Amino acid sequence: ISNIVMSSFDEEISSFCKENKISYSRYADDLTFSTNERDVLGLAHQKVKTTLIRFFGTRIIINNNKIVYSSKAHNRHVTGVTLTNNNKLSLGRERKRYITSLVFKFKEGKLSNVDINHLRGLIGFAYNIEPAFIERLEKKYGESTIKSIKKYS
DNA sequence: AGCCGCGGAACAAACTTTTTGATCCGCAACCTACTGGATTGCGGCTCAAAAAGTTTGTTCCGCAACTGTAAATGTAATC
Repeated sequence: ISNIVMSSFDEEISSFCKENKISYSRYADDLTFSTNERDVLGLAHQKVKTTLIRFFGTRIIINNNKIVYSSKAHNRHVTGVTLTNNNKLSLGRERKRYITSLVFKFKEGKLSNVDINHLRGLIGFAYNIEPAFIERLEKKYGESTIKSIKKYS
């Protein structure tokens, strides 16, 4: 129902974004606008504000507190996924090192069974965002290391 | 989505602390010796009167967490 209530808004905003070389996406309420041209996002913000108050009405409004700008100069994220300056999709250095530290500690056998499920979930999740990271772990630590958590007993 | 008591506020009559515009009264001046008229004039001191400065009793304004039959759910992450 949350999707059906916002269907014409999405179509019109996509049509507007197509003409200005702007990419559109939306997860429930996480509307992210991205572009390659410089100083065009103001027009996109004005358009989304004026179309959110015309079809769907004055019912919902733009949170004028969390409107955030970003570029390659600073950190850029789209729903948990970190976009690198080299045009790559990764989790982020902190998580990237946390997972590898945990999988390394697995080999030394100094980890309790509580966090074994933590590593199971984290390795399983590092297949839906970055399909590569586990391959890099295999390249560094080995297949024998990875194929012990995914089928842990 | 509704609106509890609490405490500032926006107003508005009363007190209350000075700004102003005369009036006065020593008080040295004349004038000549000295109360010189039958005089003025001049600067501190005081007077309510009233345009300014608080002080205090009343009236609305706003806002929070959750509501009456009602989910413990192996791991990670999204709105």
